[PDB]
Amino acid sequence: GFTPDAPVLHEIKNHSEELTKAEAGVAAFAAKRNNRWYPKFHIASNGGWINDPNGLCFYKGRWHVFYQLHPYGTQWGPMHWGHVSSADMVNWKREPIMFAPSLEEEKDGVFSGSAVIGDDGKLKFYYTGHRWANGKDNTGGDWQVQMLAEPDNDELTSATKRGMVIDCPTDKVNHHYRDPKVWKTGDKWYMTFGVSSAEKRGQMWLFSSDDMVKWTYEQVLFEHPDSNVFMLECPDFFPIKDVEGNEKWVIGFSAMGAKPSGFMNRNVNNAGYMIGTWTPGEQFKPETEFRLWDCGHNYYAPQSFNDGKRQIVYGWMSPFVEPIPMQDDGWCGNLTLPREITLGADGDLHTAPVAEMEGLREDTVDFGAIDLDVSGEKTIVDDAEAVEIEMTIDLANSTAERAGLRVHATEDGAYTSVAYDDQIGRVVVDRQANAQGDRGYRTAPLSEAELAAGELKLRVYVDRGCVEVYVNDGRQVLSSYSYASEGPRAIKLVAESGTLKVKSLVLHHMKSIGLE
Repeated sequence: GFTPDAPVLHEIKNHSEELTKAEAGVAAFAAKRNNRWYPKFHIASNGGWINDPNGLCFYKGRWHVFYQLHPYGTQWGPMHWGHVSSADMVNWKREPIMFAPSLEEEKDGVFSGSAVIGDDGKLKFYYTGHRWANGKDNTGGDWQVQMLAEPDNDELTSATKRGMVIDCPTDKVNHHYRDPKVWKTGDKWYMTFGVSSAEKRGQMWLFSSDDMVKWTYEQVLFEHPDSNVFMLECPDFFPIKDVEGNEKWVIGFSAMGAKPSGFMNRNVNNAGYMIGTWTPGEQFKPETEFRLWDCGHNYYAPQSFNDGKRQIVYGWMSPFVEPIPMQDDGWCGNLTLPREITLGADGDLHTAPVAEMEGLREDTVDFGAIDLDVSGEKTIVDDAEAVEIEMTIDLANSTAERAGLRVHATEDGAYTSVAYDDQIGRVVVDRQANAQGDRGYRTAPLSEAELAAGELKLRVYVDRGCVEVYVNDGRQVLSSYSYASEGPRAIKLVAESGTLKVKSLVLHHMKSIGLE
């Protein structure tokens, strides 16, 4: 039917020729690139647009990060896989572009995919081949199958495509049929990817295999209960120990179509997870509500992987709202920092930065305890191009209705605010004073216990064109693009309508990761 016994290889172009063309476009963009907002310590392409993180792994002693790539423009376009690698997750290297469309089943795009280490210790790539249903533009809908590829060498500089391993029963689905993940449980290998059902319902399908090559359809692992959610992009599924040492399973997905409600689901599409249980042979049983991975303005398509001990997740900082000013600068988009997924006593995932991220610190500047005994502001540094701020707010002895940092504070009065908000009991990333971009604000919830702790920890990363705000050791995270203006970029401590007691504020200048 739609599960061939051997990979289906249909070569239509010369892959080395198609890769050469892609290297040209990216380099032509990198030569004219404007670095006003280009990240110092985030992964972006040297030229052109990127989105979903792909093929994440730790393999043969190196960290690997692939990503959806359009080598020929700063908007979304003919999809490729870019590639960067590192030995310590601090100093990164540029690699050859990994994938360009060269097979029939992928002629219109090499879509997102994953990497997993098989039983022989050798890596395998699983990715989606994209065709237009009416081979011209989006108007006809998508036509997507699942593909297999194997690396030519331990360094992952190139891979050999083996072809389609899972076809698409087009009459039984609503076009969308993409983004695989493969893993082993017990004696069986499994694959899931996102499907729009014939009734336009977002689903995660489940396949099984004995040999990772020939697959057999099992069932629908999960269907989103919201009829507005028509598709589940970049699905995730992994086991994790709760604080009792009992195994739970986390399901994650990038949901398309949910309507906003209050503070929730405000981005065009929203990524998140639920925690629950799974016994192979049954569906996933959720035990929590849907919770966002990241509460900020620009986060989507997260992919996680396992390094043997830790589950690590990257997100794409997705710009879904016009205007997108960085698209005038020869590039578009970067990833988050990698985050370690943990589950402890509060029943929820934390996603603090991986321990390796401390290697980004060039120095440490201790500003000590700061008190603002009256409403006002205090400048911490006159110019901060790429810094990390660790600060601890005394909630119990502060009266300020809103208190935190203003970063990217330029001489035109523009800034991004990162503050606790007592009228809503949340941490807020507010871009209303941004001189460019779509502005707005995003919020991260705080539990009743967190609000009653009398103390709030913020770990704020400031890069040239974005911010990442870790709340209470990663219990919540907000990542948003911050389009700073020209001139010095101050950072200020700001207390609004009351007092602010900061127990500790410490600054680290960030090293370059070597990709700019």
